[PDB]
Amino acid sequence: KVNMDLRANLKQVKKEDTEKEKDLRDVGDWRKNIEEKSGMEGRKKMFEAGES
Repeated sequence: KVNMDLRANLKQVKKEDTEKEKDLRDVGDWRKNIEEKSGMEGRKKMFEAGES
């Protein structure tokens, strides 16, 4: 099923951060990770009140 092999090959984790993420069809776990990480983690890192 090369067709798919190619599809998945490309069609995958696609995000540019900054409130712009694209979860492929796989999502499931891939997403769960990013899905969660992204956003929340973005705010944390964006915050981290405290230098060095």
